[PDB]
Amino acid sequence: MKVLALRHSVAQVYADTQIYTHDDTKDSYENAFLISNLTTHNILYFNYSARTLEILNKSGIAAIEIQSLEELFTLIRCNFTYDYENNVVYLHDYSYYTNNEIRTDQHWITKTNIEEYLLPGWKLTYVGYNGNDTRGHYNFSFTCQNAATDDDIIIEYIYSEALDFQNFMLRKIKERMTTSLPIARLSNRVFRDKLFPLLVKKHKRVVNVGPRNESMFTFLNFPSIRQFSNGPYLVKNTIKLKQERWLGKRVSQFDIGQYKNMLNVITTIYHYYNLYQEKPIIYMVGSAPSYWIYDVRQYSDFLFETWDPLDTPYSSIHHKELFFAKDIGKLKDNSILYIDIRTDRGNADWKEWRKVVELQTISNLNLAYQYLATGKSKVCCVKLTAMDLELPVSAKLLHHPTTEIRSEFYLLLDIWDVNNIKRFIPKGALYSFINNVITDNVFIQSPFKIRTSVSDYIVALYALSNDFNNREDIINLINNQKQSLITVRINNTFKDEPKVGFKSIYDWTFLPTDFETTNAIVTSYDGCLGIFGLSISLASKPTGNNHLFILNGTDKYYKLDQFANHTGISRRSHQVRFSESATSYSGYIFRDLSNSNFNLIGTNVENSVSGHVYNALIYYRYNYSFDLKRWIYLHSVEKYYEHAPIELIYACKSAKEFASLQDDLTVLRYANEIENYINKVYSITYADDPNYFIGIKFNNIPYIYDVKVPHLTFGVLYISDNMIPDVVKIMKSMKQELFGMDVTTSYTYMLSDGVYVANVSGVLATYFKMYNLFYKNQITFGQSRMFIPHITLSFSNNKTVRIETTKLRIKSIYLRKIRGDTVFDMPE
Amino acid sequence: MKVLALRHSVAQVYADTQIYTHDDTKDSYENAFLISNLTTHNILYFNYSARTLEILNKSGIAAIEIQSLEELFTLIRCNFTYDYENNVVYLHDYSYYTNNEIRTDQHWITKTNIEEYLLPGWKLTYVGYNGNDTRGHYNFSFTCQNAATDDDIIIEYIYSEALDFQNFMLRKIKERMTTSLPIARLSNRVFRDKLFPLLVKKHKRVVNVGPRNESMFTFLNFPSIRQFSNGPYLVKNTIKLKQERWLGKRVSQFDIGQYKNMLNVITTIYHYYNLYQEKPIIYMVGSAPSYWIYDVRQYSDFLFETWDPLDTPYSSIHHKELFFAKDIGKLKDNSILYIDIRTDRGNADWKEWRKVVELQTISNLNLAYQYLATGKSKVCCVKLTAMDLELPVSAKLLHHPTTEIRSEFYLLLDIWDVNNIKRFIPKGALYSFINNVITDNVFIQSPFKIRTSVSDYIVALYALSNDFNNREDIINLINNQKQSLITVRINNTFKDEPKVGFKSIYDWTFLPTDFETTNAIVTSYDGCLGIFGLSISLASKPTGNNHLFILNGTDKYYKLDQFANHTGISRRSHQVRFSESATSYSGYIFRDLSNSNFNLIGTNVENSVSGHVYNALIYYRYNYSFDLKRWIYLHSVEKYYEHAPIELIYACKSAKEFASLQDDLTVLRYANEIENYINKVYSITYADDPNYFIGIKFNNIPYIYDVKVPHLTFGVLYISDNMIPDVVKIMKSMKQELFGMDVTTSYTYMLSDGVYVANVSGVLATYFKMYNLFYKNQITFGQSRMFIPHITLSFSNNKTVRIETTKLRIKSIYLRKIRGDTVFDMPE
Amino acid sequence: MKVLALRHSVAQVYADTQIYTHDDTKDSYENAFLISNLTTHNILYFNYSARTLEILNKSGIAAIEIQSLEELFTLIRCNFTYDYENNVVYLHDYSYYTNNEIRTDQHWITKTNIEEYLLPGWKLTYVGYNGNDTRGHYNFSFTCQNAATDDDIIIEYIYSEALDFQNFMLRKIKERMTTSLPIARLSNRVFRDKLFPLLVKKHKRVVNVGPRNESMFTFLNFPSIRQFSNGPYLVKNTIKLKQERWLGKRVSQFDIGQYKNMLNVITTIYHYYNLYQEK
Ligand SMILES: Nc1nc2c(ncn2[C@@H]2O[C@H](COP(=O)(O)O)[C@@H](O)[C@H]2O)c(=O)[nH]1
Ligand SMILES: Nc1nc2c(ncn2[C@@H]2O[C@H](COP(=O)(O)O)[C@@H](O)[C@H]2O)c(=O)[nH]1
Repeated sequence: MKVLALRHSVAQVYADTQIYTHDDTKDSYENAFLISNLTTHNILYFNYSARTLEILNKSGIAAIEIQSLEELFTLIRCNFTYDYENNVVYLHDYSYYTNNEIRTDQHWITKTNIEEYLLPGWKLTYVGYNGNDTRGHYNFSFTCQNAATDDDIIIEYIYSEALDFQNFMLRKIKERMTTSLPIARLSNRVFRDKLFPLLVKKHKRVVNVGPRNESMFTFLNFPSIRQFSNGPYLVKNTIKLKQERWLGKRVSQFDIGQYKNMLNVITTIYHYYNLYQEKPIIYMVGSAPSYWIYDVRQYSDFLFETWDPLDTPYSSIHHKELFFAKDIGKLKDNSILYIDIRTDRGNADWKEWRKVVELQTISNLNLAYQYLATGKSKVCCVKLTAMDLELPVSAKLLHHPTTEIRSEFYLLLDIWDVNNIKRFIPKGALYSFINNVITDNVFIQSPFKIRTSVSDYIVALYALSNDFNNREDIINLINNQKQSLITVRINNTFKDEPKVGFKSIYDWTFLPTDFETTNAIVTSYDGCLGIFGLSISLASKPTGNNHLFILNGTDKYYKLDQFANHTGISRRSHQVRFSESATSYSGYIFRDLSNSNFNLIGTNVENSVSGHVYNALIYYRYNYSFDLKRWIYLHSVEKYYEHAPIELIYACKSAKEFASLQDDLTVLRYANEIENYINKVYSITYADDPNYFIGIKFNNIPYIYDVKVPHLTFGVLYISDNMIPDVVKIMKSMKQELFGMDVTTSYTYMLSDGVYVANVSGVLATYFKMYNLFYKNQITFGQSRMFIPHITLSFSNNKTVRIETTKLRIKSIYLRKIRGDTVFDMPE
Repeated sequence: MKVLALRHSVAQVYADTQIYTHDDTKDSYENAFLISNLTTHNILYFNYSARTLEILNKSGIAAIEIQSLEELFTLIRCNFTYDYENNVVYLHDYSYYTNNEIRTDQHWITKTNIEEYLLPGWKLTYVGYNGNDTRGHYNFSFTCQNAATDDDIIIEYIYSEALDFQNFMLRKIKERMTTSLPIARLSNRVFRDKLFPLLVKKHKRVVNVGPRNESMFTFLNFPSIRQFSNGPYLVKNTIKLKQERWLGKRVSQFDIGQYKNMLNVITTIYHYYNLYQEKPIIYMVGSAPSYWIYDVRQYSDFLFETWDPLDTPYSSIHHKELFFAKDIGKLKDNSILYIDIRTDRGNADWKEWRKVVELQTISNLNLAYQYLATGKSKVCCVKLTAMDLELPVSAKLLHHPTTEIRSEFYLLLDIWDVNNIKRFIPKGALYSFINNVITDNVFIQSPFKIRTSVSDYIVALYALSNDFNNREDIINLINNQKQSLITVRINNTFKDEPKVGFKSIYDWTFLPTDFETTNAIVTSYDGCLGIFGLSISLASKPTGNNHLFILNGTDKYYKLDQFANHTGISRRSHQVRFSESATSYSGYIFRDLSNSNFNLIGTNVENSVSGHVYNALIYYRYNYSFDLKRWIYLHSVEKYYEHAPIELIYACKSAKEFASLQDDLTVLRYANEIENYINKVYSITYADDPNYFIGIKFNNIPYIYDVKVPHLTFGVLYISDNMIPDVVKIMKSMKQELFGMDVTTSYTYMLSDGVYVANVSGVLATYFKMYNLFYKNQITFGQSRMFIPHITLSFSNNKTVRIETTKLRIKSIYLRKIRGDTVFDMPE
Repeated sequence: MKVLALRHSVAQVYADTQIYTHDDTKDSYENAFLISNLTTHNILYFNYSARTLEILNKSGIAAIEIQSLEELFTLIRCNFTYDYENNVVYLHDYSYYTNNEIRTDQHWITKTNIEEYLLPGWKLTYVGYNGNDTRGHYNFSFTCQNAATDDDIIIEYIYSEALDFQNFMLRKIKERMTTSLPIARLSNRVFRDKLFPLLVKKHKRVVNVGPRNESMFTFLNFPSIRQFSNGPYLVKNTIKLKQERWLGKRVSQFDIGQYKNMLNVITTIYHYYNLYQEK
């Protein structure tokens, strides 16, 4: 939506493409509301106050100050993510292709030969995390940087099994200049970066579920988190594999040895974090060039100590040019040891040189056992060729990709992988692992058992919703659990399909109303950006991979008009009402017809009902950022605004009817889901065949009438005959809000056959309040019909006569017994 | 789109929902273009000239003057159709439901009992054609009236076989306040009203194909038109029907006798128009109340002469209260006779009263034959019960609906239906016609044989495209034919589906490129509104029942920038470029990558190619109002603007690539459809391995270089050695447009391996003209590659160096022989 | 699958359309197994023992004895349901249309004017439950009767809001001679008839869920069952309804007063059974 707030005396409207203008000083949050229901994508907000920007930025709507026009305004056009507490703009613009470069955020790729393999004239540069080395280009009122990088192209290529690179990047560079910017994907690395370091301090613990190599680096300075994912591959499960022979396969023009050397270490550490919430010393041998070190130090600071003949530019201590051979007792315990002692064949005979590779492998294991023989908290990660070896069963294999597959895989070990566990593995049982099994993830820790906990702050962002997880176990994990941040997918389709996918995998799909939480928000992506200190410039789409977010047990459940609020509620309706092929009164006509006020749709300008909810139900696909359920519970019990209980049912009933004609079975369910939850948090009682009624007499009715005493039957009630004395309290306590309300009549109509009446206006708000004061005093009041206030005139069938809006005022009020000869109260 | 032009000194921007503002005086044509590529639906145009409104209104964009704010501006919000030559606004607002009425445009329904059968409190009123009796409510700078009526509800109900009316209207009134305004359907009755009376005078003849009861009244003052439709039902085809017995069926609460009495006459007339191109006297008997007369006189003026005992309010001469019995020679020939001599049973015994009904029927036929025995040009339409009768084979039966089916059907006769043609029909062969066959259409004239004609101005608006018509015959009717106005459906879907429908019937679907017309427009609905004097406020949707319109042989083929012009061309692109999830340079990057200028996408701000067409190809679903084909043929031969031939191929080639990734096989076809039509109206030749070239030398190159003589190879050509003397004309005739063009260089790049070059800018427009000048002199010039102008510097591989934009100027120009030692021309 | 067991010395293979033959004495249940994995729909089983037929009939495979060829074999071609303990064949053949009749199992429709409203020449007759008045036509080694009736056409027409009957039946009679015999639907009324009376005497208390007017008559001699279904419409829920006026609507050429007079009583009873397990 991208609100751009411009200087009062310096501000221009030009022939732009998606620009509305807004300017007012009515009330701060009412202004932000009126903005947030505006249609277009780019809005100029000419005279402003900081609090109107606060509310929007809190609502996930990116709203920012603009002080100048030449570059501060033209470059903040493009889409972005805004941290509204440190005033940093994370742009997501792929217009940097124009000066003919790609850009990464990993230093190691710069030292490859890759620029030989890019298209002619292109380069890569500006290597910083989130583009934090971009900010040197711009000089604004705010800090700014373009976090768009092409990590996708390079990393997918490695996992792509394709060999021509120019063909590859030319394909993908054309995909972005064709298809939609995936913002929900780029804003997450921003979100993840600030999401954990505050969460860890606030709760003192955290568990994450399903981390992928999106987060290879997020957690390197967080030992005290415990991540769970797909389990590892074990030596225990090589016995499955069919035998196979050397397969010389090349899948990368440019050498990516530094990438696996980075991953195998990183895997080794998250393992060490899994066992001992700790963080180690990191010894190394055989790995000099190590341009992947500087990538690591941008996140967490580790002590790297290396033994290699060649240059290690990035380390604390490069101890020797000798490679660590048997001086092994000189190591500290709190450690990991990464062994990559190797060789390179020259032109020597492969059949005889193979003998050398076998002997190193025997040695490299002897180093591993002697390491793990003495001290506790020691983790190894050792180099192996594919030959017959005696390996521990419970150990974990790794084959992160490389330049080319030529018979080697790495093994990592723990202290208990030595304690009397050993198996013999044949040769071709390893090649069968090498050649077909690519390791996918450095996070090889055990799966998350789906059950509630009370010490755990559980995060689960894109791990659950998979079809293979028990639906009810995740539901109960969400309902019967405090302390979390869970994400699940919304049922964004019609005909209520419970499982939705890509023709590869299906995922479980939810509505908001699957969950009877106790104190929790259930909002969208943009809403939770606001909760955690962020705001985004692009709105969510009605279809696509939208996801419910669920915050349990948080400080912000009571702060309703701040976070996950009624912002954005009517944005799509206004499009339908005025523009997209309908009359402006379409919603004002339908809901009265569907609630049996179909004779009268004149007074549907004002005094209609079913405001917030009817929009929340039929356009949930757009505005599920508004947690409807949280809105209702906090008005059951006053913890601004107030509507009657009755109005919410009519909002539900009309959405059913609407979804019936449309045949949108998902709204139709969602309407059923709500209305019996409305009848849950509070009951509703109906004096269907009442005994008493509240009546209002007037001085003079400016119409023709044959009924001997015209009156307004203001409401009916069914009570016991000694709760009159506490009904009259309310007759008394609001006597002037009835004498003081603008009763007006302007016309006659036909309420029904043989019942010719007037219309009364301007009274309902008092009628809705009265309903609530009788309510909490446990007094029945009102019928299941819609109370349309009317003054009876005659039992005939006549013509609607219009007069000027003539004010009527109250003779008296009275509480009358139906078919009785006496009353007991009448204010005056 | 609804352009609203506001007063200069009286004009307000407020917190509205779909408002851009535009204001400029750069150009009249160029301003309307910039408007027409604006996104939103409602545009305020603050300072204006009449010609900018003319162009838009001519482009189908409704653009109107606004002089005041209170009601002239607030009520012109809603959608409408505008006749920009008489300044009449036809609104299409269904907000008249609020004062609780429906509205018709047929006087006869007001005299029914229907208001007993409407929902309680509702009425019907304001009965005028197109709402021409609405204009008394509004006092504006323009004439105005709300042509929205509820004829749908009433007429469908009659053809609906449902009996409860309150249930019916409540259903349909809720359909409109739910679903999209069918603006295209509503604007046609406006279109049809002014479409024919001018067309008839201009060509002196006209044939229409597939008229429905949308047009019961359009043609009543047009004898000289010859309509064709589904043939009639004949007595000849009762021999099929199984025997059946009396079926007492009631399908209308309210009496609709006046409706069939209206239809049977109207059928009788269009028949008489079919036989003789003249228009009759219209005698009647048995039909007094005849409140349907006033409906007829609002369109065409006929002489009605009636014989009935009861009151005929609306007629010329109600001759007698006796009903026309045997004084039959006293009738004029040029006539139709409508017989409805009948009775009404009281409480008499149905078994004996039936004998009376039989005798009238014998009499009513004797009247019919005695009528058609004497004079020529006489038609009848007679009342019959279902009994065994001796009927002419070739006669035509009618059972337009009624209140209730109780055994009667009407028969119409022509002069040749008496000349020795008679058959015996059994009783139940008529009930089987009555009870199951509802007549659908008063237009019972023979079908249109699908073949070309040269005297015929053929209209065909929504009759063709049906799956049962031979596709090629309608194609050839469109291609091999002048003098017409044909409509066909567009292939608005993807994966190139040739036939599309509603799961009831399928219809043939076209692209614009199915047709090699000679002088014809192929545009949208809104474009042809402009051509005929109309403009509409709502844009067409990318999917839905869009239809190509085809105007053959019209005066407006050469007037390109007026009608069916490049208006609206980039509206959807601007949405994609800036807002809907992409960088603004996305289109500027893709088309260079897809045309092998992928090394360089820096100079894609300006000097890119493929402007109009690439947008016409991938977003044809939005902007098929622009006839791409007409645009190209009129630039092949100059009959403002000019682009080279080369640019159009690259526009086509890139749309293919675009549609390949997307897998939109319809653009992919449409690209193939165009490019070989580009190679049709004009050839393109390529000096792929040339002999000569045009070279340009400069004073000094502000770069490093190792080539001994840096030069711009401005273009290459393959010619004979004695067409040098007419090549040199062109260099001489444009020597200063080369000396006078802003040659500039700003950087170096890699054109290819071992070719390090500079970039030249600002020259291409002269290069494109030069290609055109050589072209028509039949000289080869240019290669199939894209000519990216470059100055060679060195045969190495180096780094892009940026400098300030430094102007370079021309030493000389020269025409050089490739690997030769001499030249023969050099300007200076 | 329709196993037809033929006499040893009297048995013929002819040029038939879906016939395998099987004959062996290996082992009783191994033989039935080998049969039950045979492809075709009609199987001749030439020399047999009763226990091989028992197993199949217990397996849901209809397997029956055939003693003669002229009519006991040619008419047991068509599809059927077999009660293998009382040896009754419930045929499901709609070939009775050929002698130009429909057939019901409710006596009241015969006293209407409906034969004025059938297609010319047709009639209705043979009104018995499950066609239990059909068995007078056939003289077989087993009891037999054609339980195919056209209750669908008549009852749907009443619930159809359509008024022309000849048009109606001609439509539906053509649906059956077009589409597949719904056997899983016709065999249930057989199933329901014997399913409950034995359950009742075996289990002291029973309850049924979602009965429809398939079973208007199944339960009339079972008070001690407690059926549950969609709740009633109450006077309590008229307050919803919009006001409306007399609507004269005719949806049945022939008078069906006897049908509602039957239903209103029957409703009244199952109610009385619901309150007081009584009759
Ligand atoms: N009673 C009530 N009315 C509201 C509330 N919010 C908006 N409205 C009404 O709904 C209108 C919405 O205007 P719109 O967004 O359709 O232009 C407001 O102008 C106001 O009349 C609310 O919270 N409570
Ligand atoms: N050569 C040429 N360029 C055009 C033509 N029409 C528009 N353009 C270019 O395309 C641009 C379109 O701007 P946009 O509508 O994308 O903001 C114009 O500003 C102009 O540079 C045309 O007819 N010929």
